[PDB]
Amino acid sequence: MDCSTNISPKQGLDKAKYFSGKWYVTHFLDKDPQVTDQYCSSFTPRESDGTVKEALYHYNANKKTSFYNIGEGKLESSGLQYTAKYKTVDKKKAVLKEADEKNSYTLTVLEADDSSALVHICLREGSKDLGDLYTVLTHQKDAEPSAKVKSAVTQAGLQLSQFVGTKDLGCQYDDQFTSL
Ligand code: HEM
Repeated sequence: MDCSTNISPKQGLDKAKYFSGKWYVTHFLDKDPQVTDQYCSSFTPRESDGTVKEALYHYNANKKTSFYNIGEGKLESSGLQYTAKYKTVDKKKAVLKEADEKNSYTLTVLEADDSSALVHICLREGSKDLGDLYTVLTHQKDAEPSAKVKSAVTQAGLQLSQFVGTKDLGCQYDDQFTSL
């Protein structure tokens, strides 16, 4: 199960609303049913003159482990979308593994406002895709996305009822790592 070839970013999205503060994934939808583990994630994306760099955190709620990354790539000209290479870092942002250039993720922003966002992520490791991942984001963990962001979910052809809500997973975050 590959990522969809029909994802496009929303036009006219204010990149300012997206490359702001820290995001928490409040809801996620992974199209690949072969997965078991559920995750929490938070990240802090930043942009300058078309270059994006972001600090990323995952907590595996099933295995109770965590990992940290730094992603970097270039904004597409076309709309609010980038393919990043990523390194693996520790919680102090020291590099553990430099980027494997055969791996990337492409993040497409589908909606963004002052409180909330919807993005699609296609993670690729070499040959293999992880499959489509949609994440509803908010700045305040365990907050509800805005009506605008909820509408984007439906307009992406999805149903919010099918997303996993992270606020009930027993997530452990590292809010030190995502601040600034
Ligand atoms: C709750 C939301 C998320 C879920 C469920 C999820 C799920 C996963 C899973 C299952 C993996 C393991 C990949 C493997 O085993 O090789 C992974 C790794 C990864 N994810 Fe996510 N993810 C989430 C959020 C995000 C976000 C928001 C981003 C990008 C901004 C992202 C980027 C990555 C990257 C770069 C890896 C590391 C791949 C590697 O180690 O080579 N993820 N994620």
